[PDB]
Amino acid sequence: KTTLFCASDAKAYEKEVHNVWATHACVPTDPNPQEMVLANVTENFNMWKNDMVEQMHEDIISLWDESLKPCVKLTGGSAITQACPKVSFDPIPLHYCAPAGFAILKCNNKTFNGTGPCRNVSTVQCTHGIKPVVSTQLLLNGSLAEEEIIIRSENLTNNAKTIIVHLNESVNIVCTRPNNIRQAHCNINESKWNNTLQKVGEELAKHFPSKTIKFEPSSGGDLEITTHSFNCRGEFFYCNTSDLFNGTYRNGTYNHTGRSSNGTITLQCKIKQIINMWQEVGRAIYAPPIEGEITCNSNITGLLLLRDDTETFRPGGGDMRDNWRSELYKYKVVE
Ligand SMILES: CNCc1ccc2c(c1)N(C(=O)OCCC(F)(F)F)[C@H](CNC(=N)N)[C@H]2NC(=O)C(=O)Nc1ccc(Cl)c(F)c1
Ligand SMILES: *[C@@H]1O[C@H](CO)[C@@H](O)[C@H](O)[C@H]1NC(C)=O
Ligand SMILES: *[C@@H]1O[C@H](CO)[C@@H](O)[C@H](O)[C@H]1NC(C)=O
Ligand SMILES: *[C@@H]1O[C@H](CO)[C@@H](O)[C@H](O)[C@H]1NC(C)=O
Ligand SMILES: *[C@@H]1O[C@H](CO)[C@@H](O)[C@H](O)[C@H]1NC(C)=O
Ligand SMILES: *[C@@H]1O[C@H](CO)[C@@H](O)[C@H](O)[C@H]1NC(C)=O
Ligand SMILES: *[C@@H]1O[C@H](CO)[C@@H](O)[C@H](O)[C@H]1NC(C)=O
Repeated sequence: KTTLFCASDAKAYEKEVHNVWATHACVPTDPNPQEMVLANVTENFNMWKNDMVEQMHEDIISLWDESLKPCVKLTGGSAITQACPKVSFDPIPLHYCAPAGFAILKCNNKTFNGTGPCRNVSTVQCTHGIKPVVSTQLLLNGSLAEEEIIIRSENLTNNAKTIIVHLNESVNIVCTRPNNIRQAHCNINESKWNNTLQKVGEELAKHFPSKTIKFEPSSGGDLEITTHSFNCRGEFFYCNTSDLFNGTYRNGTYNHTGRSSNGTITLQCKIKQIINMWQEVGRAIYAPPIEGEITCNSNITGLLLLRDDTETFRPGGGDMRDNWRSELYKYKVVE
């Protein structure tokens, strides 16, 4: 309804680029913030149409211009060339704050699906701290749902609408290029992955009850969405998830069809230099990988899925606003 401002712990001394950008762009966070509670109020919310998501999207686009300059950017006819130094890159949390005369309502119902009426409501200055993590397929380093796994969708009956699975328990994923030098891999403990898809399958069955629930790899598209793609320490990782989204939830029980060894699923990754951009329709070209070990230890906190008797779910992504939705779903700007 209005233009929000960002607050952060950034550090004028960190040369990490999120810190630099936030020192320029954000104000410091208020050390004790005021919440109010209002359980009588009940208001309505719609995570799929939230101006906060657009404002954040704009900020993160700007932060990626400042911070991860491509050596070459092609959009339309034009190629744009500029210096592309290697940088220190580690996302920091950002708070979105309502300006004077404006407030942010937070939905306190622990099981709110992002849509409709919410009974217990609060007013706040600012959202919680949201790390702006760019990825497809898996949502990384988010905040977990406090009670059950939540299924969010603009319209579950419309198979073209992205599904966000909000996990109540995180799944560790460790991705590393060790010190071919594009080659990398991710490890996930099969026990957890196995549990969580059983539990996701149970919820998905609640919404599609007759059907058997299967998980299968991404059918097609650009490599950024057919693999789990993300940025680790500046480098763009593309990680095959054929062994991850590979399973059947038949009859109260999940079977994992993907292959594992020593109870560990291992994803083969490549570090790439030609990137299909998430900011606009275009290509960006970056320099070859920095040397040594590149490792990111992350928590999977959510999934992005697309639906195709049987209902069958494949990993999705591509529109980074959904990532911001998955964190901003409980907030609305008012007055
Ligand atoms: C929701 N499913 C549909 C879908 C599928 C795929 C994509 C979209 C949408 N896009 C979209 O919505 O753009 C927003 C609006 C705009 F600008 F495009 F208008 C993208 C269009 N960009 C393009 N074709 N070059 C495309 N996504 C990526 O390329 C993408 O994520 N790359 C990527 C790079 C680096 C990392 Cl680390 C990463 F994690 C990811
Ligand atoms: C979310 O809950 C609302 C009711 O509050 C319901 O109308 C809608 O179908 C639900 N959506 C999903 C994806 O569960
Ligand atoms: C998480 O949610 C699932 C399904 O919604 C449920 O089975 C489980 O008990 C919940 N709590 C956890 C895993 O702590
Ligand atoms: C969402 O699903 C379908 C789209 O195929 C259509 O009925 C309408 O857009 C929505 N329906 C419901 C029940 O919300
Ligand atoms: C992932 O690996 C499988 C087999 O290892 C392969 O068939 C599939 O095409 C790969 N997917 C991508 C997007 O590279
Ligand atoms: C599941 O994994 C096995 C081996 O890891 C592979 O042969 C199979 O194609 C995968 N399933 C799908 C649907 O791709
Ligand atoms: C997730 O957070 C951890 C701890 O801050 C960090 O080491 C890791 O690299 C993050 N992952 C991504 C993809 O940003």
